[PDB]
Amino acid sequence: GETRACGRKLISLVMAVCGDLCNPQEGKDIATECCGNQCSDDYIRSACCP
Repeated sequence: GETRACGRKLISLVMAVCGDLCNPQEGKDIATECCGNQCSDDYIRSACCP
């Protein structure tokens, strides 16, 4: 079935918070804590516009 979704989940959940407005620049790290541990709107800022 579906595979893992974390780095994608970081840009996925923000795609609804940023709406392709900010930028998921280098998402191979911030998603290291949101894959299933720490997350938050503030964390999104550094994932969409750090």
